[PDB]
Amino acid sequence: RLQVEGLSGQLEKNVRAQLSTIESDEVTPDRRFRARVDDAIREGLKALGYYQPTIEFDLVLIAKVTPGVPVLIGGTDVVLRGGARTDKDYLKLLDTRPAIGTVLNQGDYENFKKSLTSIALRKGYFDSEFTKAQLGIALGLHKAFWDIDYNSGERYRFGHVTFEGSQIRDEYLQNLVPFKEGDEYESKDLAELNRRLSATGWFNSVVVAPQFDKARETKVLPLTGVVSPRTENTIETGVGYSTDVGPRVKATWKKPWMNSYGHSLTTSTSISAPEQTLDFSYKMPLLKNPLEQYYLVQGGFKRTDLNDTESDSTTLVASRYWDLSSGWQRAINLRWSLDHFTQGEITNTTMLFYPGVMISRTRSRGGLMPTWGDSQRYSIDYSNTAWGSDVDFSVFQAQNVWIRTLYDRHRFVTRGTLGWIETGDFDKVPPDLRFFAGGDRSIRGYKYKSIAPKYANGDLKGASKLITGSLEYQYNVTGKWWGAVFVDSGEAVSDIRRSDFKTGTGVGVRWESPVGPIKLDFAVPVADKDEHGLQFYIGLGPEL
Ligand SMILES: CCCCCCCCCCCCCC(=O)OC[C@H](COP(=O)([O-])OCC[N+](C)(C)C)OC(=O)CCCCCCCCCCCCC
Ligand SMILES: CCCCCCCCCCCCCC(=O)OC[C@H](COP(=O)([O-])OCC[N+](C)(C)C)OC(=O)CCCCCCCCCCCCC
Ligand SMILES: [Cl-]
Ligand SMILES: [Cl-]
Ligand SMILES: [Cl-]
Repeated sequence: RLQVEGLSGQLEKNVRAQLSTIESDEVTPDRRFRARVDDAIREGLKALGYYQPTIEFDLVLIAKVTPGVPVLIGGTDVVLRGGARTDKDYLKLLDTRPAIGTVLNQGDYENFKKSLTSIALRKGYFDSEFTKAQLGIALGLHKAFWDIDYNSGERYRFGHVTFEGSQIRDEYLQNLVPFKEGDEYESKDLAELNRRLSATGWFNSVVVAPQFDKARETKVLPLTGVVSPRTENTIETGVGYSTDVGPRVKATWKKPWMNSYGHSLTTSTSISAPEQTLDFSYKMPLLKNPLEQYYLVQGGFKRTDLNDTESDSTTLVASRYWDLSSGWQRAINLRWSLDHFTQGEITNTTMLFYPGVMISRTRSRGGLMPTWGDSQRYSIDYSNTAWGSDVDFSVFQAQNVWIRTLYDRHRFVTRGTLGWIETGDFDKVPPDLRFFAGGDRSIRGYKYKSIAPKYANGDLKGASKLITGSLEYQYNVTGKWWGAVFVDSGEAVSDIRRSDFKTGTGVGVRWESPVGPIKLDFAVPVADKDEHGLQFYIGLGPEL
């Protein structure tokens, strides 16, 4: 074992980090090893300014180190040529230089050099060169002097972008170029072009390559965006199980490009004992803004046989979307639907036609089980008999998911859902538009959609208002395995002045499996004389 002495602050920290690279307690020499320790100490001290120390050993081994005289900064001379002499980023860097008199750190010199080189790369100074770069160390004066003469040249500007291998018409790609021809080069614009192209889903691969062979004389940099068409068909499946609903299967078939206009088609189905759906979604990007703006035409079929609800539904939807890179989506919707249903003893055929608006956003960082993220969705729908709809109503909805991680190991998932349907003919409203609570992602511990007001005969009727929330805490026990504890609470009522909150609580497991996060929850109803017994759930739940 070895020990130091004679170092006060950071000096005793850097030396300790330098010594913990060679093995201490070991069968080793006593005049060849203490020569290895000596070289290390002097190197850690040299980096912090002390060039002329003194070290000496006794016996466990101890080493009396003395810092000695430090070399100070005598001059940080730097001259800049080209656009750098007047460039704000280069000017800003010149202040980072260490003041005269301060103790020398060799890291500051080489890092200043890295920064000169880094800014040139970022801002397109592709003719940048050091004409001089030297650090003079004068031990006689105990002074160090920079001497850098750096010539950046002039900024390169963007040329034309030529695309290769695209199955999509070129005009769509040109309208995704975030810069104008002639704009001053900026590295993040290339990154943004790559991002935008990839985000369309049109391509298997995207590589934007600058053509330096040409831009040497003109200082105008043409780009070549070579792409490969996306796989024409993709099929994802998914399976889940819950004690109340039973097994559940989802499958989606994506055709991320249907033609050279960049249209895409998604066919989806969700199958369980009580509910079955089949949906189609056809997307048509607008030429002016192919990524941010598009039309959606959706058509769907649904069948429900659940509790006191029997229903079959058909719907068509036309939507106009405005998406932002910030994550916000904004849409105007126009929905038509036909619903044949029986709720309790009430049977009806209802045709609806109504517009609506939707605002949403989803953010995520950390992968499939994100460490941080959130999702928000707010919508308003308005049906009116004046334009052919069978029922007058207004539906307001809001939902939130918030995910945050503390100290790498403590993950908090918070959810909240609000729903309000205002109408004077509730009996004609299809069950799908009414509110029921209970079940996973509603109130765990209660049966799927079992919570709602009832007809006089005891049959479920559905609610005109919905309020639910959940607090969940997860702890990363080991590796990819987490323990979870949660409480869910909410109500589905038709008179908000008359509360009837139901609360469920439970514990669970989470596993970051190769195919994504797998959850397992056990849950019971809390303080309910009418409801007892454990519900459990297993699946690939998304959280957000
Ligand atoms: C709820 C959904 C409602 C359906 C909405 C559909 C709306 C469709 C309107 C637009 C049609 C496409 C316009 C178009 O561009 O047409 C031509 C296009 C080919 O053009 P191209 O220049 O690539 O030539 C080929 C490439 N080459 C020249 C290099 C060889 O052909 C195609 O897109 C043919 C494929 C289009 C099929 C769409 C199927 C929709 C129905 C799904 C089922 C829903 C049931 C409820
Ligand atoms: C590659 C795509 C894979 C899709 C998924 C594969 C099939 C998964 C079946 C899972 C069934 C287990 C759950 C179950 O028990 O569910 C029962 C359900 C209806 O049973 P039920 O009416 O006798 O009584 C229903 C009412 N009660 C039970 C209260 C009396 O079963 C059904 O709906 C069966 C629906 C079968 C659909 C056949 C495939 C069409 C896919 C087209 C679109 C694909 C786009 C990607
Ligand atoms: Cl268009
Ligand atoms: Cl809608
Ligand atoms: Cl009814």
